[PDB]
Amino acid sequence: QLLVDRTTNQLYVMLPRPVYNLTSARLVLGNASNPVAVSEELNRISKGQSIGIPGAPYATPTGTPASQWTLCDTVAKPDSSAPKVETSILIRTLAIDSGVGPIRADQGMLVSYEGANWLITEGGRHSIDLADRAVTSAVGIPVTAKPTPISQGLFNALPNRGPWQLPQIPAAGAPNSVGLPENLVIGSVFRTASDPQHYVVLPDGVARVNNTTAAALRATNSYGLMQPPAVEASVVAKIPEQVYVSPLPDQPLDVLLRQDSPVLCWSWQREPGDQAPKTTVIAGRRLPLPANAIGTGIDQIGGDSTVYIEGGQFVRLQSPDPRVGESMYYIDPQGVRYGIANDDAAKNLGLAGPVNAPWQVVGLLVDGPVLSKEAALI
Repeated sequence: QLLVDRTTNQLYVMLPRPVYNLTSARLVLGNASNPVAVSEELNRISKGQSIGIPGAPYATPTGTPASQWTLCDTVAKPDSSAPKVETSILIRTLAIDSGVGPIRADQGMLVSYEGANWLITEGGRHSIDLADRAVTSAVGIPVTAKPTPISQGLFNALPNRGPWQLPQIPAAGAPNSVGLPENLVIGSVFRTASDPQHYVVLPDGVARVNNTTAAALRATNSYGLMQPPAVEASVVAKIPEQVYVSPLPDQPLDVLLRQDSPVLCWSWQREPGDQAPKTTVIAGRRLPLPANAIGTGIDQIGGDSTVYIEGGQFVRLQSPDPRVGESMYYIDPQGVRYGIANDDAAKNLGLAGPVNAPWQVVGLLVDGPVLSKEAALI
């Protein structure tokens, strides 16, 4: 039995005692108890000690589940001695437009993390050794390029999709044993007669190669071979086929500049059915949001993150590590993570149907206490 005080707004739970919060009183009774409007009936009677969790939220008001979970990285000015980064965690439906849209397939950005340069592309990130000057010239990074800083939260979210390093050619500099003209050396490139194709020379044949990789292969070695020589369409068939596993892209990459693109976001959207959440990479002038919501940034007490959440959430997280299972977490409207020990206890708060949220974004939220029946008595 729960009694709401008329003027103090204090809650008393009766079992065989006052309670800090409505969550604490609903957890202990084993049911989502609506409190009676009793004030002289408890103030004139016996009192006790304050039970319940203090760190827990007052109530658990879930709203419509959030469509997108997004990490946003904002760099006010790249041209600085040491630039500052502001992290925004948007747990709401995103607003896309001409100013802030998702990055194109042939588009990327340069970022510096822990004294290393990374190249944030469409689906992830790649380790670029900016000293590999010929490679950066083939990809499209200008000589006047400079990387900017990037958040740890955003860096972990962006999948590492391998470095942009040409694979070493084991018999480099050796003469062509395949029978191709003596000008062609092993570690060289050949062109052929709509769109022409480039081939790289290897010890046991030749392999096809995109323009970015052909450019970089010639610029890193050359071997005195000015311009790629032409080969017929037939002479290449007698020579065997090999596969160069070059990570470089086909079209040269347009490098976004932070002075034009001050916000870099990564976004996760749970999809229906057996689909895999759609992860998009977004860049722009501002945060991907409507103007009306620009003022509601909840600065996190215990974190360098500004939370733009809309209503409470009930979520389930599945980690790929087997030693880590799957966990339910309640997120209040302030954007604070509160773990839930079990299904029975989730039913005592009126929380049903936890939706899937990412570990990438939910891990960055401040972790408050756990909503267990056992943890109330303290």
